[PDB]
Amino acid sequence: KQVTDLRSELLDSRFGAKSISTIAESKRFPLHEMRDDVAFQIINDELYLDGNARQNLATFCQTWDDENVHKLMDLSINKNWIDKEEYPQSAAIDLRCVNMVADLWHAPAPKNGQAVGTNTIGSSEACMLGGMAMKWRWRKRMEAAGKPTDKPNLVCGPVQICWHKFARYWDVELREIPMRPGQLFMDPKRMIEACDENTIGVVPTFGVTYTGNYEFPQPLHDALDKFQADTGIDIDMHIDAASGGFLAPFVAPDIVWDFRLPRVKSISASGHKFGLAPLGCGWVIWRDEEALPQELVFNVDYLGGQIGTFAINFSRPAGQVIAQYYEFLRLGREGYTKVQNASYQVAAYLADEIAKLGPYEFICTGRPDEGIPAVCFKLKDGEDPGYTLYDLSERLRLRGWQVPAFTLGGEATDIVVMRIMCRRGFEMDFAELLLEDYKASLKYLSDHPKLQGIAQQNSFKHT
Amino acid sequence: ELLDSRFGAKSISTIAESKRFPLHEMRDDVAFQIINDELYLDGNARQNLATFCQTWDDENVHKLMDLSINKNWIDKEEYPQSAAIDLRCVNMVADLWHAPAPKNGQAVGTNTIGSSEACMLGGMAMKWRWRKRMEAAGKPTDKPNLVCGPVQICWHKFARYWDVELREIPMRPGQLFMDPKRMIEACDENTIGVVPTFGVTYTGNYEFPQPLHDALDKFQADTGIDIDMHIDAASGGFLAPFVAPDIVWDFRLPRVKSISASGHKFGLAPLGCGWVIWRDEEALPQELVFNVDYLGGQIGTFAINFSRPAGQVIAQYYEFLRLGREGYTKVQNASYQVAAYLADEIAKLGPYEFICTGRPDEGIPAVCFKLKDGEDPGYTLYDLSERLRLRGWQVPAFTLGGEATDIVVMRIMCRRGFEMDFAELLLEDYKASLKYLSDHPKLQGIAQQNSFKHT
Amino acid sequence: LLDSRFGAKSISTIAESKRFPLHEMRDDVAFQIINDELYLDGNARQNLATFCQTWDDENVHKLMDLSINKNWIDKEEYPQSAAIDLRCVNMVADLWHAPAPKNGQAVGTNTIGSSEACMLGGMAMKWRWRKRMEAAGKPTDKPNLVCGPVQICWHKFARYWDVELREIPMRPGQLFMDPKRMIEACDENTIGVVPTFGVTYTGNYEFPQPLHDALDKFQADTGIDIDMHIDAASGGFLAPFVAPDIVWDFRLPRVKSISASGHKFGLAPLGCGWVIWRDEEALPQELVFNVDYLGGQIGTFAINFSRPAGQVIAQYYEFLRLGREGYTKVQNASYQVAAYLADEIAKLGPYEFICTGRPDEGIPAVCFKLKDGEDPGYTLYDLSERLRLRGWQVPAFTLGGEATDIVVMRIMCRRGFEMDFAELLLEDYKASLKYLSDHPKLQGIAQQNSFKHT
Amino acid sequence: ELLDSRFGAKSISTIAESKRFPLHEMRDDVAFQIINDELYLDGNARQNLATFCQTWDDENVHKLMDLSINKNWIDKEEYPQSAAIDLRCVNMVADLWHAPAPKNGQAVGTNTIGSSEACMLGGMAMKWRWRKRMEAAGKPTDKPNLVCGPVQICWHKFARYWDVELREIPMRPGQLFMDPKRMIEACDENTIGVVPTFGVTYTGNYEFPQPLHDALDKFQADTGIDIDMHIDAASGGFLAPFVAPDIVWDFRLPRVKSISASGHKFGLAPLGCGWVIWRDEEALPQELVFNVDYLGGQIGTFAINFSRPAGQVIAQYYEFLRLGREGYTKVQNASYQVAAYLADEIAKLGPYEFICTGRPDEGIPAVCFKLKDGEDPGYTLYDLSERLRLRGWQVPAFTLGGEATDIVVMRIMCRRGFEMDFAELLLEDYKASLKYLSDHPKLQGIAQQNSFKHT
Repeated sequence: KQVTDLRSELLDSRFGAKSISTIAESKRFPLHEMRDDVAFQIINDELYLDGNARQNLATFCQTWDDENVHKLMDLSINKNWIDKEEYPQSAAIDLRCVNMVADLWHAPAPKNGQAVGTNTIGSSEACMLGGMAMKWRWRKRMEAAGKPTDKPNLVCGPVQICWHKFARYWDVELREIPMRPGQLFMDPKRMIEACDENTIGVVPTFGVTYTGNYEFPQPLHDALDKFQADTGIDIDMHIDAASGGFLAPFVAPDIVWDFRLPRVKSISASGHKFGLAPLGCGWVIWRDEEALPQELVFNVDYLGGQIGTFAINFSRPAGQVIAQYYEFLRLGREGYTKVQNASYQVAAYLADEIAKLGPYEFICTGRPDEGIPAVCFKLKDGEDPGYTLYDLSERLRLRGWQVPAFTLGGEATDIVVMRIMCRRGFEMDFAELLLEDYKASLKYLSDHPKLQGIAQQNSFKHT
Repeated sequence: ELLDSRFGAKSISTIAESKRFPLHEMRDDVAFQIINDELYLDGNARQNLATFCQTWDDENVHKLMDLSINKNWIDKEEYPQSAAIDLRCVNMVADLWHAPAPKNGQAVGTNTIGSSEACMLGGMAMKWRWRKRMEAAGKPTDKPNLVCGPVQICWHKFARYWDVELREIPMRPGQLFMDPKRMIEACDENTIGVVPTFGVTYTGNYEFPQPLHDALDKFQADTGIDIDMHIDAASGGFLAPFVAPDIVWDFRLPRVKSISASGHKFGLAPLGCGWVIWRDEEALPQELVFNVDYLGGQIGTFAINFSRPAGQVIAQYYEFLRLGREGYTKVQNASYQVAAYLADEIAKLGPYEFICTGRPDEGIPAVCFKLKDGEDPGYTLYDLSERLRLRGWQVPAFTLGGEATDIVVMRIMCRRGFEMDFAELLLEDYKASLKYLSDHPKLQGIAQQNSFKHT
Repeated sequence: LLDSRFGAKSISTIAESKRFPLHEMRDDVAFQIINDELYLDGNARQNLATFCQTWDDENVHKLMDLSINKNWIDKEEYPQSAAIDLRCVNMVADLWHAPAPKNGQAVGTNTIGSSEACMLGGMAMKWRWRKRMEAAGKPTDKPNLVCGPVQICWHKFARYWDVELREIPMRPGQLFMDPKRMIEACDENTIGVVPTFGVTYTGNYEFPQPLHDALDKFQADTGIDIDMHIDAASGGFLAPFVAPDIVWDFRLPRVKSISASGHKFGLAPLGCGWVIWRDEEALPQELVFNVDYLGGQIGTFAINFSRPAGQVIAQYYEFLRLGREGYTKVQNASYQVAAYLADEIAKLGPYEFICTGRPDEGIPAVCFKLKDGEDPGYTLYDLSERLRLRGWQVPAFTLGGEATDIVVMRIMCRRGFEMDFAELLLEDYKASLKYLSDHPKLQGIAQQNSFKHT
Repeated sequence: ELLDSRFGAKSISTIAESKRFPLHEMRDDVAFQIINDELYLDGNARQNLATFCQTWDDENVHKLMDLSINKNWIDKEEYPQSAAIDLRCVNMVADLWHAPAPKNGQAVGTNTIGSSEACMLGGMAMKWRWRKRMEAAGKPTDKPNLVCGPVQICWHKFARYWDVELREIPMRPGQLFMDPKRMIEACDENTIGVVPTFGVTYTGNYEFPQPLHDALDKFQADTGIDIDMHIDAASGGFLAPFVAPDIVWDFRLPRVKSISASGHKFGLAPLGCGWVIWRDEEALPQELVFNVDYLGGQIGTFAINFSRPAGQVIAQYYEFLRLGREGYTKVQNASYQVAAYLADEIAKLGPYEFICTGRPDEGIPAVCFKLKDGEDPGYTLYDLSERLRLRGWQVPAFTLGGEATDIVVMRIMCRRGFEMDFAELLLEDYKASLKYLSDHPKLQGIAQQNSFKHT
């Protein structure tokens, strides 16, 4: 016997109306119009299922929010970076940024008053551009010397994925010096071993994604000088400064990593990492006009003359440049120094406190002179404290944190590391919470020994 | 000693320093106002009739973009819903373009920042399919070529960056596009693909893939050489499927192995959104896809970029959901009505030859025209373009490439926002500009700089 | 020492967190410091344990924001807030079929939640019982309250007001207050019976009518005349809409008062509850307090005093924008989600259902246990843990009383938790099952009860 | 048919079927504007000088309140940070009030919705401590009394709702408060506690717990009866510790076992915030605390409410953080300067006798006065209160209680936002009021309704 009052169609409890599903028929282009504010609410509501990344300590990307950055981005939604005619002031702001970054990295003073360089969407585009230019300089040099150009290689260390894509996409052989116990990085000796007359260049990673440590270009530079004296082979560098390029110039200026080194022919870095810009910002600088083959530059006509671009992308919003510029303007060397120090302070504290808790061997402990604000550690060989770092990572996820555990590469294919990144916003008070969560996780694992060895999926390690 | 009248305080100049990294902090709200105030020197684009890119404003799109400022498109793990939404978009564009039903339920393809990246990906996929096919037949792979018409700059860049001989069929008077005969004359065993432009940038006319397709079938029958296509649908890819569905241009054509389009042109997305779809898994050589590790397994990506914000995807979604076929159809036809109306009206005002008149069966909502050969009305289209700027319009005048190198066209793009009432206003300023050039004959022949033509 | 957000000396909230701060700090830094730590709260969008409203409506944010300073108690300075509040009382009374008031105004009040509403109802019960014993010459020193598996607010009532709580225990095969066990616990000292019209722990209705029948028979057999307060915290904004023929409210002569939470299925934002009395006779006037103001005087029955009026105002917003028509659609949608989930979940493991999201039986909740003697190689605690890793809070906990060995999972379907979100839960549930099967060493590890109380 | 001029559509009255749950839906935005339009009829309280509750507006507070509309104070599990903030406030309020350092690191206390809930909790705890001891002695426990002065209505409610006999020492001419002598008269073995009011509602004056404390010591000396105190510091609790640190009224007195205060009065929090602190675990009977399971363990609450929003606590913390003792001292001094100034100027205008004059060592920022006995300046304070209403001011006149049922007083409350300039405007309006009453003598004696005195 009935007591209910029902309806015979699927309803939505937000809209008190027939249900609209993003999930059914999400495989065809929708047939009908729907009310705008309804489509908006539907999407806005699903977006709550994303993280906010505040407790994500795997990423390098910016995740703090400044209102002024919000407003600048919001005014710039239609400002086309590529369209100098319609947006001359965005163009001008972009050119300042290029000089500013050039200046920070010690680029030789231009003849014409403009540095050779370009904004990009990220390090990835910036690397291709650097890579391509490498390839082209090398092709010209070999052709001048009547030599075949069909077997180019590129020597590097535990590079970021962008170099694996460049090598693959541009038919360059990647001579990646493998990680091994006792030297996770591209040392002078193994570098020279991998070098020959087909080497388009060497790419040291100034802040290695996997661990946090700098590859130092100066000792590599010396080896390349000795290499030229010994063989006649003249090899240059591109520095992948994704992270370190907005760190060292502020907290460790004495590290000679940049255009101070003559062989350094170009540098890339990620504005949306330690540059402090919002997602979608990268930089690449060349030493001078000679470092950038004019064959790669496209000249387009516009009303005020014609402008030269070297870009993989074309039309795109100018807001990230505009916010980048904001960060440069509001902070300067003075403010960047303070802001990066804070992050280093955080990393260093975490390193010294985590050391107390477990049998750990450290690869990176957030020291300005060795790398980025990152903490990287593994278990001491032959030590079993009653979990793996995988298990501990999982425990930390149930407290809201994402602290990646993953394996190294090459000959260190069975070392499992934990990496913690300290970006803007993850302040001291948030690090104390992490610490408390870490201790509570250890107790839990100690009290629940059956949890050992169960977890074994690598967390996302790439950015 | 210099003061600023805004801040009632010592002057801070963006031009002083501007070449050195600044030394000192400054107050955040001052830096903000400084930059904001300088941004007023940019145009609004509302009156810029050169561009193809979205320049209208919708509060909801502003809201979604702002929500999304930190949403990392690559980071599937942290932003799984952004990821799920992207994947819906890939399926909806595939279906729009009649892609074959996928065995595993997910269409093959990707979001990109623009047509430019989407062209690079399509290009690379062409080059790899041809390479693999030739390697498997024991043949040299060092002389690849690409056959195309009056292509967008991305193809020139692709060719140079990836060492492919660009075989571009030149524009010539009468025939400002890639016709089958000249297409075939350029084709061979080293041809990695043909690239028709479904919406030629310079004119607004569609290159029709079908007759070209038939010519490739005959070419295969005659020589054994089996050449595929990638359609550059930067603009037409979000037009024809709504206002001219019977134009057979997309994955209905077997040889079409991939297609690209700009979500930030007629797809109605904000700047920073392009798409590329492949026919099926075979059309996309796995060697180009990179599999990263994350906690739910691994995802493969084919991208030139890496981290970037997910907002444009999310906005494009909003457009797809709020409009659907029915809404897109009304939205695109309204722009066609604008363009057709301007073609008609402009025609009455001087001695013009039309190349493109906003007809939906021929191209995109553009009006493209030149002065009738010989007829000298008392100005060039440069002059007219300068007059129009003084009244706030950007209506570009430029020369065609190739063998059409004497030809000076004016191109007007009709994009969302540029309604019937604004077209009327342009018409009024057009007339007033003509009146002035008549009253001031000395102006004739003075202006001679091409305006930006590429997007 | 340094802070990266402010590029300045660090100010820590955690350092001197125990003393009153000594010095001023810039207001906007103090704001950003707090705003940043609030990101560590959940948003609850994936929390399926709570009944409370967690969806967002721009109009409600505006009404609350306008109302931050409007004092609910000060009828004189906020007469319009007071008027709106009086309409609410009338409308809730009307929904629950209260006798038309002789004056024009129903006997009822807004509260902060069901907790306060309950205390008020229980106090009135206690007073009514006391008056009836005094007029009969009997002692009043050992009052008891007969109930089933009530919400904590009734244990709080019983303790704070010195009433013996005769809670009928949940048992296997009989989870609720049934008439027989209800009567076995009744006597001349029973101040009343409290059915729970939407049991917190499971989602099921305790049906007042059958209990009402037994209380009639009990008066017939013994002379002892016992009344009811219905705790309709959740059910009070469900049944009148999707199950109007369940006879649970003032249609039953013994139901002397009813309470509900506006901030559960009333759809109001946090900090809104309601209690209504049948008529003036049901509310002892000695409990009502008259305050003097310029327009005369009003009476309130409240444990709180000054507090903001926005919740009431937002509640009224929902009443006006929805009506019966709107509510019926809104609650219907929640039930459809719950029933779907129940059916789908039943296909994925060997489960026994206690609640399946059917509007004739209860609230939009799913509640289940593993079948007796059946071992799929995980416990509901385990599954709940895997679920937390995909972002959901799907609580598992034990039932009380003689059902204390019994572990259940309870899924609450509230506004915003729509069909698409439910499909995603289901994908996540499957994925969790699979992972549990691939990792059988996980079985039995997790053993902490999730928060079950609201 | 009936129309609405706002919507240009058929009229929707909120008054028509206002006694029935509405039948039908209406547009959301119309329902909002309808409600928003009615709310304009509420006062804004800025000219209301009767209330103690926050009426000023701070954007930062609005922003935190709006972020927190859904944060559940009781749900420590889902909102663990709101919880942490709450606990900090408890320790900070405990410290301010000199609570002995916690043996475990956490003070005994809780946020409440207001002083009201806080008084019940305090009242209950006194009841139980008293009960335990009398039950140890096998003594009857069915007649507990509570000894106090001119308490706020919450003590009347506590008394009634918990069957405690309220021994309120009446106000009488020259002694308007609880003194040691009359307090002691009312104490016996049934007294659960004494509640001094540290900021009397009706007058603003402090009841000083120290001389009362001495008397209780003597009482225990003389009779063996050991009586504790609960301080109702609704208003005083956030005034004295900053501007009169030397008044000993808090946990510095051994007998003070708990204290309550309103955050939303001089604590500066928005509406819906109170605090109660206990001296230590012993002052709070465990039987009153409820332990509730959750993931990270379990927490105990002593609360009358359960689910409710965390925003006011968050806002409270905001004020504690941005102000500190330094900032609070300035804020409260400011209010005192205004009260004192008004007392001084007002005494110049008529034959008044002041009960309170905004001295920080005597009471709260309030001015309280009556007409000098047997003096007739040609109006009653009721008459004056009416003239001031016509100028937008609510300045309540009401009769005192007990033996001063005869005295009519005017009381002015000076809270944050009522700055020196507004005090000047009230005075201007006060003088305008005296002038008019003078020019129209027939007004004398007409008005006779007490204004709301309670909060």
